[PDB]
Amino acid sequence: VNKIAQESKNIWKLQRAITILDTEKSFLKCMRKAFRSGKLLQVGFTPDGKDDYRWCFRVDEVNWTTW
Amino acid sequence: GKIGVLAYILQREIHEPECRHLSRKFTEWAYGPVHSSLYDLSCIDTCEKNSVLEVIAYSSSETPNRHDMLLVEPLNRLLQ
Amino acid sequence: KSLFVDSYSEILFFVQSLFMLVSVVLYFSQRKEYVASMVFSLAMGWTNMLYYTRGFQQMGIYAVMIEKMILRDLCRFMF
Amino acid sequence: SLKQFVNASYTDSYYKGQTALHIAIERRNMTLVTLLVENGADVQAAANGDFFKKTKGRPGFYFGELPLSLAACTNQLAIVKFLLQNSWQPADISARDSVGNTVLHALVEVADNTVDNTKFVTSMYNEILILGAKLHPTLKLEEITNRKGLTPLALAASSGKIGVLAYILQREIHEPECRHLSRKFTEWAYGPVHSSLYDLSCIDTCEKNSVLEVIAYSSSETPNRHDMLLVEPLNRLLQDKWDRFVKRIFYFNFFVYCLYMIIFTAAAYYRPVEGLPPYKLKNTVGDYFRVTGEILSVSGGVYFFFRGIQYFLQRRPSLKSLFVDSYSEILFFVQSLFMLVSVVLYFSQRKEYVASMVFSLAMGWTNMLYYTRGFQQMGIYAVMIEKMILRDLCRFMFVYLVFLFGFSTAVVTLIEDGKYNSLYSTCLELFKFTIGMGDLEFTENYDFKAVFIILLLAYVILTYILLLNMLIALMGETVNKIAQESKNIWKLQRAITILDTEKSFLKCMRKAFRSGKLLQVGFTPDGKDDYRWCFRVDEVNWTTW
Amino acid sequence: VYLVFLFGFSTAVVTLIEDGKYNSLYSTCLELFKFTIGMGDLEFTENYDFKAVFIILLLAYVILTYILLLNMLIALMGET
Ligand SMILES: CCCCCCCCCCCCC(=O)O[C@@H](COC(=O)CCC)COP(=O)(O)O[C@H]1[C@H](O)[C@@H](O)[C@@H](O)[C@@H](O)[C@@H]1O
Ligand SMILES: CCCCCCCCCCCCC(=O)O[C@@H](COC(=O)CCC)COP(=O)(O)O[C@H]1[C@H](O)[C@@H](O)[C@@H](O)[C@@H](O)[C@@H]1O
Ligand SMILES: CCCCCCCCCCCCCCCC(=O)O[C@H](COC(=O)CCCCCC)COP(=O)(O)OCCN
Ligand SMILES: CCCCCCCCCCCCCCCC(=O)O[C@H](COC(=O)CCCCCC)COP(=O)(O)OCCN
Repeated sequence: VNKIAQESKNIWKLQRAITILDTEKSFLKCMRKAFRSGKLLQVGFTPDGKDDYRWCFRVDEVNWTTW
Repeated sequence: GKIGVLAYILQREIHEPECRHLSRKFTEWAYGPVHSSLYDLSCIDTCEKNSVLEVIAYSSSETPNRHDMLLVEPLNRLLQ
Repeated sequence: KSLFVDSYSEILFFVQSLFMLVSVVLYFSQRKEYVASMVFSLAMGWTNMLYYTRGFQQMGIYAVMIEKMILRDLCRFMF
Repeated sequence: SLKQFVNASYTDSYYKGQTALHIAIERRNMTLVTLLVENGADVQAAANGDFFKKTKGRPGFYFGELPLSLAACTNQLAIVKFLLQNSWQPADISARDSVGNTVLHALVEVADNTVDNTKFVTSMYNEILILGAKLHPTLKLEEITNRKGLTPLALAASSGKIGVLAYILQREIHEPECRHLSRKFTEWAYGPVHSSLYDLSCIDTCEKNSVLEVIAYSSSETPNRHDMLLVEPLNRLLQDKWDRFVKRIFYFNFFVYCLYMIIFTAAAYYRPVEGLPPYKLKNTVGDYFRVTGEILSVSGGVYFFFRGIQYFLQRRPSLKSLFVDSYSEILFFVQSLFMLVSVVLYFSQRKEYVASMVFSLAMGWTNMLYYTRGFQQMGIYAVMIEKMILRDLCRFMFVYLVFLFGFSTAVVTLIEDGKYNSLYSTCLELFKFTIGMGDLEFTENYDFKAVFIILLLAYVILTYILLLNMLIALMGETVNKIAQESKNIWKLQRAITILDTEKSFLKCMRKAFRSGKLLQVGFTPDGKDDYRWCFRVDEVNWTTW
Repeated sequence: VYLVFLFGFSTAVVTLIEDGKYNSLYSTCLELFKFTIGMGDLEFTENYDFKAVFIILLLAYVILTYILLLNMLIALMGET
């Protein structure tokens, strides 16, 4: 028990991930709302003149260095 | 199970003209200490065949770092 | 090989169902031995409740620790 | 005209009030700030849109809504100085935002107890205090309260900003015309010895938000509530209060409760066995003692009942904090409830009062462990017992009770037309395995003996061999990780007892106010002399002669 | 701590017991002590009413001393 703390947490998170994937793969209702994170414009300038929307996921961060 | 390369790719940010589009992590806004990042999520959440989440989760148990790979930032936050 | 060293929960739920179906077959075969099958399913049915300790972090990690104790320490001890 | 142009600001409800000065400061552009101030920018424009509020469920950044507070909270000292002491439009250092937070309240709010953040927040706090002294010597910034009535110190204590609190309480400013801003002073120093003095204003006592009351009666969601009492003056001060005043009263309370529990035990032990209560009082010595004991027991029950209600009404826990914290109040209250229900059943002519009474009696004795606080080693031990119950016993009991019930149902299903043949009897019979009394052949009223023995061996291997030994292992892991946490929790418990005894005090005594009123500097900004009720701490240092 | 718990539950049990063989602090104290050494009877008497109350008390004692306190003692010795 002293040596499997982090290993146990990681295995639990993998078990929960498997549960999440199985739930979304079953879904029993043809629901599209399972597709999360929203479709945002990243650069708007690909190599050509087109704009790129890429379904990004937002993560807010705080840092008190590198102003 | 190449966790180093996976960690590199998923949060790749390329700061130069005509190579920004190769990034997978972007900064949308930053006010003061606060700043909001955007992770690409193409071929992570869903794709044709080999989603990163499906490939990790359904790995064959001989993969070296299969338990550790979900700690790579966007994947853990996305699963939560 | 991944069928046994991995996915214990799938095996356990499947084996519970196998005990149930063998119980049904014995029941309509006019054998009292269906009871022997049924109770095994019943016992397994309750221990499989631990599958749902995932979804709660503390109990989930606790259940993983139980699994690892079984597979390592209890096995060596029992030999 | 230019004043309307330069002071143009957003009107939408999200970025409301933001103007070019806010953007100039946010961008760390000194030139733009200077230019905007030159042209009549309003240095008091309040940015009060939803983006500039706490708003835990949305992104944002609270900084106190003012340009001075923005400059301070972004670690830009030069802009802070410029805004405070420019020629065209100096900023109002005492200004308050819509919440009532001044610049110092804002600096406390942006604290988050990381090392770099704590460093810059305390540095900016000190610089702002120095500047306020130089610009407004008669102004006492730290006494300004926000709309909740909290000063920056009380806000730091209630919010769990341990870094800022630790800075404030032992703040020492070595320069002329800013000495009075100190809260730690060095009185005399002979050799390596020197005797420092801590302020104790608004720590030991004040109108509303004493630091000790704020920390001790915190709402259990505060991040560092166990840790904040380790800040130097507070730990020494609580030890002083204990030793001088509270130890004797607490021992007296423990003695009285012990007498009450002895009397209750004696009265309950000699209860009469005739049917149909209440019982006629016999004209003999023993029965007079018995009924006196009954009255005293019920009196104590009513006592604890009303003290529990008083606790609830005074604190008003929000129905989740009511249960996850203050276990001792709940336990003593439940004891009193069992006593009162026993009284009702006694005078309702029901024998069930015995069932109530014994429960109270049992709880009463376990509640004696409440008094293990006030003794160091037993207090730590009781805290560890609490944490073992709350973590490891609870998780084990969930898993164990699932296994017990599952195998009990399997076994009782296999059994047919026997003595046991009931869920209760088989549950108890499998429970006996846990206490090392399992029969393993307790019945034969089945068919398929091999199934019965396989079930029992599986149950024993899963619960007795695996789960109990695993519980011992997990408790061993836990006790290794809660040493310091146990010390801090016990210190908080004793602090709670100290504050409760001082608030009760039963004699209108003023000696509870410790530390003595010393002339600290004798030179405030004006010619008056400052007496501060300081607390003396002697220290010895063999460096820095 | 153990002796506080032992005496408290002993007095509760002997109060609940009425006109029996045990019906005394000494006998009931010893009979609850037998739980500590793995010999607790757990139905050692019936000379009461409210068997639910009796068994609730004994299970509370068993949980608090046998399952909690002794195992906690082993953990503490490991720490020491
Ligand atoms: C008659 C009565 C018989 C009952 C006997 C059994 C009692 C316990 C029953 C508890 C039921 C819990 C459960 O359902 O199984 C537990 C483990 O149970 C055992 O250890 C049985 C040992 C034999 C976890 O199962 P899981 O599939 O999640 O395993 C993880 C994978 O997910 C993941 O991908 C990784 O590969 C990881 O390495 C895997 O571990
Ligand atoms: C039939 C028989 C039933 C008897 C059941 C009960 C047995 C225990 C008997 C032991 C008596 C000890 C006691 O009287 O209570 C103990 C807690 O016992 C339990 O945990 C019972 C769990 C359920 C201390 O309670 P305390 O008020 O100090 O709580 C702390 C706060 O004060 C502090 O501010 C902090 O917020 C901290 O987080 C809190 O923990
Ligand atoms: C870790 C602690 C474990 C506790 C184990 C139980 C012992 C604690 C009992 C203390 C409670 C009060 C004892 C009162 C003594 C008493 O008055 O009981 C006397 C017996 O005297 C003695 O054996 C002295 C016992 C010596 C005490 C050694 C610590 C006779 O009552 P009997 O029912 O036995 O005789 C009835 C015959 N018809
Ligand atoms: C740590 C877990 C250990 C488990 C210990 C065993 C108790 C678990 C029992 C749960 C199963 C459900 C019991 C159903 C109650 C019931 O209906 O049975 C009642 C008895 O009720 C009770 O004593 C309540 C017990 C108090 C509940 C304390 C948790 C009377 O049936 P008898 O066989 O005794 O009498 C028949 C004589 N002709």
